[PDB]
Formats: sequence, structure tokens, C-alpha cells
Amino acid sequence: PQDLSEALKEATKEVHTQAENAEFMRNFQKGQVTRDGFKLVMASLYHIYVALEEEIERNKESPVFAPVYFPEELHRKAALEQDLAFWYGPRWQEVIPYTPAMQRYVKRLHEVGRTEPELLVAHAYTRYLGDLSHGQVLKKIAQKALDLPSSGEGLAFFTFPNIASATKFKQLYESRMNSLEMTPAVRQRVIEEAKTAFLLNIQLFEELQELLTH
Ligand code: HEM
Repeated sequence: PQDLSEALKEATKEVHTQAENAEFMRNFQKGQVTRDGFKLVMASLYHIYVALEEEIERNKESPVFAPVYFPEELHRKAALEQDLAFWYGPRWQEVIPYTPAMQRYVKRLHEVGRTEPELLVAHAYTRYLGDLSHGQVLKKIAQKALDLPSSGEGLAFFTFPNIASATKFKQLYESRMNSLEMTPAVRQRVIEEAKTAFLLNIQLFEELQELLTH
């Protein structure tokens, strides 16, 4: 449709259905996942979110992004720091992995935040709305599999405490995305950047898959 929110959904249906077939994501999705694979996923998210939130901060007051700036409701860095401290220990920052696929993703986020700010919404959409939608099933799959102890940590990332209702926040976020002012060309590039975002994720999984199995 003409609403950016609906245009994004429709345009990424293909790459999303594709992602549901990426081995690593297939296995996780079907209950196949280990502590080592999970840790890798979490490390990935950490690096991705640090770069994403760094660029959102740089462009928070710009009209190309301000409407979708929800620091309190969406920030994920702090939750990932908590989780990684549990998964990798007190010196997690010194030992977490930083792979080519992770760097590739981070590189585009910075390129976008510094030279093509008008496209940052596409990356925020792909990450936030997605993680917000995959949250429940994933944390549940994690619990029922990882056989965690009873320390109450490691899964903070899957809970957005500052969002009372995910479905209601989704409406609000879509509405803010649709309030953004953009020319037909920018709008087109935003859609294409979203596809690029999915691809970065899909190829990140293909790497985590290659890495896990040796
Ligand atoms: C591994 C398999 C995956 C499954 C089973 C899955 C499942 C879902 C589900 C059930 C929704 C439906 C939301 C609705 O009710 O409309 C959704 C939304 C979404 N997913 Fe995934 N997903 C997967 C992978 C991905 C990946 C790799 C990304 C990108 C990191 C992603 C990004 C999104 C986004 C952006 C939405 C928002 C849709 C909207 O515009 O409303 N998903 N996903």
C-alpha cells in the first residue's frame, strides 16, 4: 500500500520467508540450538545494536528519523550488556567474538547513519519490529532448551520493559514511520534498504552456522 509501514511489510515478505529457511534460523526456530550457538547470537546482537543505537543518537533530532526515536521504549544495549555478562562472564567485553558478518552489518549501519540518514528508519524497522515480534517465541525456545540455572539472567534482551503492549506499540511505531516526510525516491530507497537489512541478517546467520559446526 501507500502507507510506508504496509509497503515495507509487503516488499520484505520475500526475504522474510527466505530467512525462515536459513539453516541456522531453521534449527533455532525448530528447537535446535545450543549454549554456544546462542551465545554467538547474543554477541551478534550486541555489536549490531551498539552501532544502530550509536547512529540513532547521532540522528535523533533530524526530521528523517525523529518521529521514530523511542530511546526508553526500544534501547537494547543495556539489556545485552546484562545478558552477555551472564553468558560470557564479568570480562565479556574482552572475550566476545566480532566476526566478518557482524562487521559487515555494523559497517552498513554506520554508512547509513553518517551518509544516508534518511534510510536509518529501514534498519530500525527491521531490527526493532522484528525482535519485538520474535521475542516471546524465542525466549521461550531459549528457556526450554538451554536448561538455564536459577540466577534469573541471560534473556533480558527478549523483554522490552518500557513497552506495556507490543501490539499497541507496533501501531504507534508504524504510525510514526508513516508520519515521516519523504519523496517517492527516498521512500523507494528505504524499501530497498530494508531488503538489504534482511540480507545482512541472513548472511550473518549463514556465518554463525558455518562457525558452530566444525
Ligand atoms: C527465523 C524465522 C523467523 C520467523 C519464524 C519469524 C516470524 C515472524 C512473525 C510470526 C512475524 C509476524 C508479525 C505479524 O503478526 O504480522 C514477524 C514479523 C517481522 N519479522 Fe520475522 N521471523 C523470522 C525471521 C526474521 C528475520 C531474519 C528478520 C530480520 C532480522 C525478521 C524481521 C521481521 C520484521 C521486520 C517483522 C515486522 C513485520 C511488520 O512489518 O509488521 N524476521 N516475523
